[PDB]
Amino acid sequence: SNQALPSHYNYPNSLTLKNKYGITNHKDFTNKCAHDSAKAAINLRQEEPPKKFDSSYLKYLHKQLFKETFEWAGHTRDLPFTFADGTVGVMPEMIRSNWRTEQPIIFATGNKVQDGLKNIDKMLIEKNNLQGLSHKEFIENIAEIFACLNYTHPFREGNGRTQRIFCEKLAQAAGYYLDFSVVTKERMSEASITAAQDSNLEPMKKLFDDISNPIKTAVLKECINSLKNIDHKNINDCIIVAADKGLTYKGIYTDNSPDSIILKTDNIYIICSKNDLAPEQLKTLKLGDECTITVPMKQNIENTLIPKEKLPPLTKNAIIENIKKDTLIQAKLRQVTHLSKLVYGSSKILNNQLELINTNQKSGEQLSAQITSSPQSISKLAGIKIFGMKNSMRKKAEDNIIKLANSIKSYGSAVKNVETTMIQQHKSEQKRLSKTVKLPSTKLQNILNLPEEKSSIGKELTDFISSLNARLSPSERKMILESNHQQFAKNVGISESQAETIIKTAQKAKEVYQKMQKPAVDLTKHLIVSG
Repeated sequence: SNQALPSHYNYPNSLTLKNKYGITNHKDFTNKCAHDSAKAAINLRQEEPPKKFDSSYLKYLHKQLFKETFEWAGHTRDLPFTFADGTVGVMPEMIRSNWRTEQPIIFATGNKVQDGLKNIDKMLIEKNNLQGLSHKEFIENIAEIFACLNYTHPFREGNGRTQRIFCEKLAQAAGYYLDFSVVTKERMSEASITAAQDSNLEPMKKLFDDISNPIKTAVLKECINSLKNIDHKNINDCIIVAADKGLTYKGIYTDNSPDSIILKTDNIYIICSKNDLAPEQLKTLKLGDECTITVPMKQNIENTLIPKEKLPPLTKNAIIENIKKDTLIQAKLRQVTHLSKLVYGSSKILNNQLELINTNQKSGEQLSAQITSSPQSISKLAGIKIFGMKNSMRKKAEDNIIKLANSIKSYGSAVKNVETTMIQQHKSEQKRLSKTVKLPSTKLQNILNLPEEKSSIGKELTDFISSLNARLSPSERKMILESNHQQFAKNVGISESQAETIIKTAQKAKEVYQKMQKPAVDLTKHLIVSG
């Protein structure tokens, strides 16, 4: 039946679009089409941008992409197009269903396509191809243009890639560089769906901000490449965005990128640079927990090679756990539990009481006394006393009560001493961490960077190395020597790129300090130990 139908855009009873190649299998046709499309896109990106951006340039892009593929390459879907085969194709109505909601998503219909294009051109005329405009104006306008192009769906197929190239060249003209590879399939689809359904352009605006701002682009690209899965899901099937400075994000720490952390909020993942968090937070953060992170306007605001850590003061329950870890307390505890088993019949009987001493309640000789005078108060003493009988267990327990009390007193004294020493060590670590290392001066940095190489600057270098030795722990300095960037970043609480920067500058400082010095005036060695 001679007529104009959408079905004529495909081969009969087939998803394969009519093409010049002649291939009918959909798999082979898709593979060939994408293979040629990649080359066409590369060559198009080589070309210089046009003076004006309009519908005609988009048609040129589409034609150059699909010239070898589609007899209708370069022709809008709304315009009825005759095939050389004699058929006539039209696409007045286009719909797609978000699978999440199974709700209709309607593209432009009929001549509305043209209107959109016309409308677009008007904005691309008055707004001077989005040149000379602020960052925010450019983001808003390009988001509107891309969303209107997506809604228009001017070409039966291929409008996604042509839109990508058109926007890339337009931004290039505006001075920005766009990267869509850092855009997950889920994120792009969700932004497009919001725009098409609720006319929410804010997700699209954020997306274009992220792919136009190089720092956010680097953050997202780093996370995408390093991590191949998020929340047990493929990286593509996740909506991931970068954190914007000065805001707050309350989410769930789910994945640890080498230089970033990821927070989940309602299935949307936020990438927070480790370098935008204080070391105390990162040490405190534990994977799986709920967290609240605020993004600073500027890290290294006090430019420092190694940042400070404000060590939180010790918790009471943390004190209890630490003293439980201590091995002297463990030895005293095992002796006490042995005596408790002998006297009462089960160690656990006295455990509650032990816990009291841990919390500085009923502590010291309060329990010991209670053991000697009123052992029955805690529990029945080991053994039985029938008709006033004294079993062997009864005699043994009555003999061991005093040793139990003495062990308890020793345990309390040990707990007190251990707590005091623990507090002192924690304060010493706090003093070490409150130290800071200043960024090497520009001249010192230039010296350190130069490979060939060969006293005021020397004095600055010695001060820098002294700050290093003070701030760093011996273990961390060993990590410096062995170039253990991963564990160094773990210990000091920094991004691994920052950790590598620190390690390299420190190694250069050490070598330069060595080479500057040649003190052979005398070398005191082999001190006299015996006569």
